[PDB]
Amino acid sequence: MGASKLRAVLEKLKLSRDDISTAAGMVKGVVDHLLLRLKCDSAFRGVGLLNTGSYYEHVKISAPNEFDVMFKLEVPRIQLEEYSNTRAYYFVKFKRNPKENPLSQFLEGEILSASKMLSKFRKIIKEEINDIKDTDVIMKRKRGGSPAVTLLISEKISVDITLALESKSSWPASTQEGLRIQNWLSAKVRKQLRLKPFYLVPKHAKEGNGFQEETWRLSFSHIEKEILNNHGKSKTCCENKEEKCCRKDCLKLMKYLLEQLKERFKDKKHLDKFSSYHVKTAFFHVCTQNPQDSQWDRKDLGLCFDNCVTYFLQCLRTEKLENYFIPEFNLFSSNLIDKRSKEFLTKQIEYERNNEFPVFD
Ligand SMILES: c1ccc(-c2ncccn2)nc1
Ligand SMILES: [Zn+2]
Repeated sequence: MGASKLRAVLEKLKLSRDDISTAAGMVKGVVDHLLLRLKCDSAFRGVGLLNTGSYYEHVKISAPNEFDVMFKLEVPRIQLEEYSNTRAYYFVKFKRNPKENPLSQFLEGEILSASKMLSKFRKIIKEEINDIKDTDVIMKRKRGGSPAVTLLISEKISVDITLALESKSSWPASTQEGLRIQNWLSAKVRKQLRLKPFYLVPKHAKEGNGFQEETWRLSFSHIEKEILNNHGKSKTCCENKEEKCCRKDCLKLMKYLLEQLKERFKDKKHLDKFSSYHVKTAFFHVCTQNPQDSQWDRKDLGLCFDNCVTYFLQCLRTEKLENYFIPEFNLFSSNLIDKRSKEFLTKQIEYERNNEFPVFD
């Protein structure tokens, strides 16, 4: 494509940081008061803020009125029960025998109910947003699954609040062959990263005709954040002029491509199933394929970008996009996304690439 064109796109994209940060401030305030009022309840005592997502990864673009926050909650001594070889969805039981468990009320049998937890969560949040008349914050009717609550700050800002269980235990076995960063960020880093906790968000699993509503999906957004904000083989990568790479620029460009394409065909349902996480996952795989900083030279911004696109396209055609942490978990399976959508997105991206990306202007 050429470096300078994409770079112009990146300038135009860079112009929104001030506004996005300004809204992020208000979000921060509201969420702060919320968490302050949430820790009162015995069930959500050890609840806290989890600073992950596009904003904290410094890759959020062109959506200042939309934010996603995650609330983490420490669940000690838990036992995970894998659902139907899905490798990613789990039942949360408790290995702890005493009734000292603060989540006993949400225990539907030996298994911890996600429905009860989410219900109490939404209830407490509703009461606490009703309690405050200082700021103009209102909840929203239930729609999505993983985004538990949806808030509206003033009558402009929109915040998606997600709840996540935190486990300081060692990661599930399905993550064993994942996080292939050995040749990129070193085995040492992979080793110390796996010593960090893992998270679980309430997400129902698709069987085909019905959905299991009492399951939890693995989450490693903190690991994604760490990797993105420390992305080079060199520790001083992007800390001086001679060591400037174009990884994050490529990620931004991909995210922007998908956003613009989703916007152009928004009156249909073809691209509704695709999200930024797909793009990010593909990006991480490309990073694994090209572990050297010299393969991400600034002047090569064009080629690199194409690389990403190319790989993404491949994932579309072969209907295979492995989760970066859970290899046997396929984000692009026919169960999750139908062939027609993938072929449509392939068609569009290929057109764009064949005509110097007119969607970038
Ligand atoms: C954080 C954000 C999104 C996701 C996800 N999005 C779509 C399909 C599967 N996972 N996972 C983690
Ligand atoms: Zn770098």
